[PDB]
Amino acid sequence: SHMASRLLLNNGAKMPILGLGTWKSPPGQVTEAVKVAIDVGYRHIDCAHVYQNENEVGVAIQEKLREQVVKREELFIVSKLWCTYHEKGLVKGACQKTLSDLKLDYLDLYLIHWPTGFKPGKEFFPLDESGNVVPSDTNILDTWAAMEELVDEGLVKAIGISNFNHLQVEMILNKPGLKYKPAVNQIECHPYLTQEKLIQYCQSKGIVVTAYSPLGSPDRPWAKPEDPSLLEDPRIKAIAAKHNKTTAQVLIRFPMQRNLVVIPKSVTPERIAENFKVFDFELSSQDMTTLLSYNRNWRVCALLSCTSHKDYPFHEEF
Ligand SMILES: NC(=O)c1ccc[n+]([C@@H]2O[C@H](COP(=O)([O-])OP(=O)(O)OC[C@H]3O[C@@H](n4cnc5c(N)ncnc54)[C@H](OP(=O)(O)O)[C@@H]3O)[C@@H](O)[C@H]2O)c1
Ligand SMILES: CC1=C(CC(=O)O)c2cc(F)ccc2/C1=C\c1ccc(S(C)(=O)=O)cc1
Repeated sequence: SHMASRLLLNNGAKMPILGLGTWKSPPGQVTEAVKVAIDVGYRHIDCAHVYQNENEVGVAIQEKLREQVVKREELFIVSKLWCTYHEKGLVKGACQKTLSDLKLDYLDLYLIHWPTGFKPGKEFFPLDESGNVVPSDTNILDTWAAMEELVDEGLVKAIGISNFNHLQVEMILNKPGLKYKPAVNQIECHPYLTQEKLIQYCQSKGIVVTAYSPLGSPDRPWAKPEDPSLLEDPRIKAIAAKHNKTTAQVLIRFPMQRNLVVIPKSVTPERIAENFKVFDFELSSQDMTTLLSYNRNWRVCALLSCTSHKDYPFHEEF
């Protein structure tokens, strides 16, 4: 299908372009899900402390390492620094908790999960007496410096960002004394949110983009009937049919052909395997342009609770 399995990051390491997502994967199902994924070829798992299932993901990884199904060097494990840990003095510990839960001695990639810092505490979303998120007075540049320290301590091989708009990416690239550039910006991306501007900006700077919610996150907690549905879009099912593939496989192959990394989530063994079988076919330039034409700037993850946060990323056009 003219498609290599990994691409090169600006830290000199290779990253598998297909990973398994784990947001919403129940703790009692995600261990099996990750084991099946590794068994059927996945080498990249996308994690986060905020998903509350890193321990169980770690059990799967550790078992597959112990069983010698895979070597640590062959895995690319990603996690993310949650918003309540943006303070310089909290970053190492947040990373170490993730490392401990995942049962790893390093991460291949650690991302700032959102540009928005929240007040530290037990609550992932600390709210005031009226429901707004309570910000922390941290800024993305000092948070970035804390991330750079993790590289210099051997805890992570690469650092990156997630849900940064192009001006926020630019702020980091123009940071005084910048030591390591972001390797990756992980953003939402699918035919209803195509992200041409932000993707072009990032790629022009050598920053690799990871596409999240590539299937439209049909299991998002806040879904409503009136929402558009990628998996049920007859226009996309048509393209799938033409290629004798599933709609999901087309949705996964789509970002791959844009030089994106993509991380579909499933806890269903049959879908986990199906979703990986996307290196055997090619979307035409016409297919690609047609899928792109479905853009409607529609967001699964809009972080509506934080629209007043100074660093809220989605006021800007891109
Ligand atoms: N950085 C961020 O802020 C951020 C935000 C969102 C997501 N992410 C990452 O990206 C990952 C993927 O995004 P997502 O979880 O939002 O949604 P997604 O991968 O677009 O969709 C997941 C849903 O699609 C279903 N599905 C998977 N394969 C299917 C198939 N072949 N046919 C039909 N349905 C299928 C899954 O069902 P089953 O599981 O029941 O099979 C699940 O309900 C997340 O898990 C997370 O790792 C990151
Ligand atoms: C976009 C989004 C995601 C995906 C991601 O960040 O990976 C997520 C993952 C989680 F585990 C938990 C929450 C969220 C969330 C938004 C969100 C914001 C606020 C609230 S509230 C204020 O009602 O407590 C609930 C959800």
